[PDB]
Amino acid sequence: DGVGSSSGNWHCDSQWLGDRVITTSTRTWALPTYNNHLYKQISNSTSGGSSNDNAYFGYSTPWGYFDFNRFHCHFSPRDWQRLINNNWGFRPKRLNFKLFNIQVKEVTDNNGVKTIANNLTSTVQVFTDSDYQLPYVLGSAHEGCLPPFPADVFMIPQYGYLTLNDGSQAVGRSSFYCLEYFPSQMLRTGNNFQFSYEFENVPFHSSYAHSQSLDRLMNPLIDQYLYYLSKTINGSGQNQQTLKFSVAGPSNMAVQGRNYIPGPSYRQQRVSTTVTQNNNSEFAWPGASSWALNGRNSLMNPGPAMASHKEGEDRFFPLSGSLIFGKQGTGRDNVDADKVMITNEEEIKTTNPVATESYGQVATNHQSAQAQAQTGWVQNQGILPGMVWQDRDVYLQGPIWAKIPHTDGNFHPSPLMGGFGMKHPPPQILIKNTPVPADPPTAFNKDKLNSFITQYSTGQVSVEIEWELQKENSKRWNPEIQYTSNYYKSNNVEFAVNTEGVYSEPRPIGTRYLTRNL
Amino acid sequence: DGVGSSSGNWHCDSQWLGDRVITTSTRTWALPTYNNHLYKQISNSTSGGSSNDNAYFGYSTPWGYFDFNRFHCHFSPRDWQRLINNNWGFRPKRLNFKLFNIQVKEVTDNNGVKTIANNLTSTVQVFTDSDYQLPYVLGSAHEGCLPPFPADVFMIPQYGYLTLNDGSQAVGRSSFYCLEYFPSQMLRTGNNFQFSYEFENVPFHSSY
Amino acid sequence: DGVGSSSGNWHCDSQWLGDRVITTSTRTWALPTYNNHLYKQISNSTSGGSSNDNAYFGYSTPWGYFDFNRFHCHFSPRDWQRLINNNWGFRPKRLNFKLFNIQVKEVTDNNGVKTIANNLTSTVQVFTDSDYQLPYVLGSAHEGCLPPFPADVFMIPQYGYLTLNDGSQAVGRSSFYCLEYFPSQMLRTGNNFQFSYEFENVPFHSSYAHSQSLDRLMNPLIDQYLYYLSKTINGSGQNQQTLKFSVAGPSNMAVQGRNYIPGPSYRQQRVSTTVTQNNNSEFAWPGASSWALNGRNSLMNPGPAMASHKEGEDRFFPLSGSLIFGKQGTGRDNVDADKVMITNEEEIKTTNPVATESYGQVATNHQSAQAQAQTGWVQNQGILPGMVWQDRDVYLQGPIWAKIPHTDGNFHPSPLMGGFGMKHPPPQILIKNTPVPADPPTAFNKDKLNSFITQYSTGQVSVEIEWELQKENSKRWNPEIQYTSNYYKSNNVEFAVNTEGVYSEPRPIGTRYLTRNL
Amino acid sequence: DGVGSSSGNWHCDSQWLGDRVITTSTRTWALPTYNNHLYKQISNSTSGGSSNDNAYFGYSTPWGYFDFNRFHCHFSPRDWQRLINNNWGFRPKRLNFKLFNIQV
Repeated sequence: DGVGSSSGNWHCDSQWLGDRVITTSTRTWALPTYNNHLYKQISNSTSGGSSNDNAYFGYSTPWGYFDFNRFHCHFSPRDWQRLINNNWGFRPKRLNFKLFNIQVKEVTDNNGVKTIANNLTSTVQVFTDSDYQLPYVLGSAHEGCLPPFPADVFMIPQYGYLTLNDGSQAVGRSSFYCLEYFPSQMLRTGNNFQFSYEFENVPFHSSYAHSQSLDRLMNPLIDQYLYYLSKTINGSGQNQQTLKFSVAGPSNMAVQGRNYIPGPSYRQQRVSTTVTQNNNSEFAWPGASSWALNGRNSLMNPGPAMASHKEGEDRFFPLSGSLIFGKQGTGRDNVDADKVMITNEEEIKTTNPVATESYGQVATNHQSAQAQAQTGWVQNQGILPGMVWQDRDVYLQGPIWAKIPHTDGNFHPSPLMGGFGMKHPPPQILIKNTPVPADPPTAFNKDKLNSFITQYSTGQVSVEIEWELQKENSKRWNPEIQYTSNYYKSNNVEFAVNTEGVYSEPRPIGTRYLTRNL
Repeated sequence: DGVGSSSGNWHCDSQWLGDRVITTSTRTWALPTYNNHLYKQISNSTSGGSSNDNAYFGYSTPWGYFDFNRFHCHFSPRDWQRLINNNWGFRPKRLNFKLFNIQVKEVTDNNGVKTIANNLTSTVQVFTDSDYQLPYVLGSAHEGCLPPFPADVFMIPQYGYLTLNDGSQAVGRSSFYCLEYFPSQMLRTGNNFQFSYEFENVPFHSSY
Repeated sequence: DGVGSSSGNWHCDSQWLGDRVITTSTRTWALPTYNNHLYKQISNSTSGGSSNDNAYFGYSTPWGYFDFNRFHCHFSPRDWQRLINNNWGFRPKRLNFKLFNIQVKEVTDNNGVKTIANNLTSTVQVFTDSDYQLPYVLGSAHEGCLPPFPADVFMIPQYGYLTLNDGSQAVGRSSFYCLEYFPSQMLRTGNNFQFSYEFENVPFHSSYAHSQSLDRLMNPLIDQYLYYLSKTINGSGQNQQTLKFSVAGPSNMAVQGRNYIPGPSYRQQRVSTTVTQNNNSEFAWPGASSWALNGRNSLMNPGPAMASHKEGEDRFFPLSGSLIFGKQGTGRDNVDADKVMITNEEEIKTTNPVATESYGQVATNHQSAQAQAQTGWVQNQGILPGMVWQDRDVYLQGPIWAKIPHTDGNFHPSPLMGGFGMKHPPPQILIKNTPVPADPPTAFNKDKLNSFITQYSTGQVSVEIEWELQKENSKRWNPEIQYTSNYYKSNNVEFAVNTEGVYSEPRPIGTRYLTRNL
Repeated sequence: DGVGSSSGNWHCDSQWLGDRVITTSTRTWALPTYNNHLYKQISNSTSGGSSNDNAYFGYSTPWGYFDFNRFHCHFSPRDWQRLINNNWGFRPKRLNFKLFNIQV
């Protein structure tokens, strides 16, 4: 309508229906003017770089975009607690999104002084990519999420997209997407933007951690009917040889036959949190587990979902397996371990192998009267038939979805970092304030106008997700293990604002506190 | 309507139907104030010139005009490639044109400093020549086309028109067109201007 | 149906309705097997050649085609006479075409002896090009027309098509058309093939030769009202100068003003039929009029329609202007003039300039008291506004139509050789007997079969054209000039078969014997 | 019907509809007589062979068969070019097959 009347009402709540959670999250935002309204190429040769591994070629755009894919945007910790206590699984269904109360402002620097005066004529243009024709940048869990605590006011991240490269030089396939093609609603003060979305069917993310390990599914009372080869040697001395078979039973359980086998494993170097126990050598880059592509050596950061510490040893975690988050106010580089929250997967320990430990032991050479049996270790094991694995736990800070790259084939496309892999995620939402030129010269000139009015805009965003649920049916007798707040007097409340206003999150929150049978 | 609501949505795309190409191209623009709102005569005797061959007499006007007649305005090279690979000939049919989101601004120089403050009262007037009563300046492929790459912001070319001459002096047939006669929609912030067109039948340009 | 019953009745007649001529012409034919069922490239480097001018690159195909575009196919001379006596103009309308009574035969050479035995299983495949996707070879008036005299049995010409070239080497645009793509009715003995056609509207070809010259349209009795400059010099001696204007009138007629001007001219060298009058030098190639393209020097064979001999001089004709035909039994190379029928255009002498003579005289330098007037000759003159020309006469032997090459633009596309230029001629009709392999080897082999049964086919063709007419309305009082047969006792009848059976045509036949006003 | 009339018309073309390609390919063929109308066994011991890796046992039949599964059968290169320039993906749907004009 007009400048006077408001475009939309601030609405932020999480309401709990019988089996669904409608979480609105509405936070105010500010969009600067990037690159002076230019497109540029970002190839490392612009700024330094020594390596082939980090060689990258890509374009930077003025457009900003909204990255909300983290959870902490949509769930107040108390409500999160309410989710992961009472529910085995949850899935999104719909996504509603609203921009409103856009207001544009204009900075004027005269001499050593700035003056911010509202601009009613200016516009701000927004569009969503429905058909995924653009690159998808939201998958890597970049910084710039909606702030956890709505009282904050955040900057919108700039948007740029990498393409093919050789060294710092671009191959003829290198795409250039001018973000301008797509029809983009021009918004002025007093216009709101909204759209709806339907998440495609995704398997419910399991929040239940298994209540009985895979290696023991058996019945401790009753024998099987099978015979493992128990004793080859009939006794000490020469030419003592026999085949003695014996029932696999509760006496020796590890040898029984089992219908299934644990999930795949890809080795990770073991790093102890204690200082003195690790080796006194630089092993971070050289010893790490890295998958190589096209001559690029890329870390195998967060790979197959696999447990980290063997029971009773919490001192060490894998070098590059576990997802690591920073505490509030964590420095940028060379941060000590104390200031950093290292995640830990104990919940998956039952059905998946240890990251730091081998997947098993396989024989190599045919035994013979002359030649002894020899068994080599298995460092990596792909999928086998009848193998069972479980996907990585999905943390409150960690991302929600990621786009499954459109390709001939893929296997079990659950993103390694976590969450719900999809063929058609919720679209990107891109916003740029339209450039307004400073006064041109009167005499005509060929060149484009490089002189613009320093400008930025401000508004709200409303991201309303409807989470489907699955409710706990279990008959478990004994009281559950659950999630609590440490009760001993603490100087500050966890998950609550500090004295000077800095909001902070004390520790990561795993998804799986419930137990369930295999 | 009013200052708050937007006049029109940015729409730039090229969509390919069975046998047609609808190419929208939408780029932002800036129009200065030419000649301090005056008409003048441009005859070479104003500025130098040594020759009879270059002798020219004509008027300069404040009015700006949109010269889009180049192709690179309407076709993204990748889409152009798609055109001239798969097709022997192509012809225009319709032309739709829209101005929107006009906003006027006002420069104030006090001492050694400029201040640009929005002006809500001011107007901007636009008209199209339907009957071709004016000279036609778009034919010579002058500079000032819409920029190839929409992220650019361009200046509108000034409009002036030559007439008969002898040396630097004008013959009695020399026409003077005051561009003001024609009815011209007065636009203020929050008004949009649009019209439609039908290209007359033209032989398909051979791309083969 | 079947082998026994006949496919179609021989029908050859020309019947005259009120204003139309339906001429059926049905002649039997024989199609050999070309290139052993292969495609090949014909580039001059295959066989010799010394020149850039004759450099040609093109493909030869097995397919044969029917070239009927000459007139003598469709008109018995007596009927032709009936046409060009009584009619000012004529145009085709419809074309009906029929193949029938196809019979395939098989040659077997045993030892020094051949045996021709009918083959009932074999096929012969025919198709027409409706969409003109192939090259159009019928335009150049190639030999291989249906014979004039239906008792003859003729061979079908082979089909091959030139493309772009540089020297003997092909440029990347060089097209290769496998004639096989197009759907082609497979015919076996006892199948007939037929289709219909509609000629697009073409201007009536004028058979009338004008009864009053262009230079004199005036009224010999009455003056005009104009003044040409009659006398510049007031008399002998110095400083005698005046401007004396006088009416242009019957006294001096050549100076009157005229609304129109004769058609364009492109000079042709004059060659006298008498031996001794021509120069004693080789001038055939060097002195000829040739338009050059892409460095090729191409003769300007049959160019703009322009008269040949100035009245009262029949001794010489242009070097490469006039269409020249050979008498029956004319040798291939270095034939003397007597054995060759040289065409002559006297009918167009009124409205078009002489080929051997300049188009006019134009001044060059500004006259002055000091400098005399000077006038250079005009060798070539393009079209000017208000210019009138008339197209070349269309001989009984000469072609009917030619395809106007599909292009951005063309001007008055009446083919220089003659007849009716069209955007969509009557389509080409291509016929090839399908290859039948000789027995293969039993053991499998990769290569294609190169061993085929020598084979050929035979049948009839029926080309039924409907010619529209325009009838003579003239009020001329005196008896017309007309076409006759020389009555003095001749050893053989003209246009009739010789003693040993050789059919012959004594002299060309022009189209225009009628007179009409401008 | 009978010997005289033809069984079917040679039809070879590739026509491009809005989103489909109907490619007819029609080529003449010749079928010899294999194995003098016998079945035989082809085991390597028939003809030489030194190896366990190449050991093979199988039957040879008189029957011939049509192997068209290659692409170059169904696409004229110019038409192939037209396919892989303008299109991300393509899939077959129907297959029609015709023998005609058999002559022994």
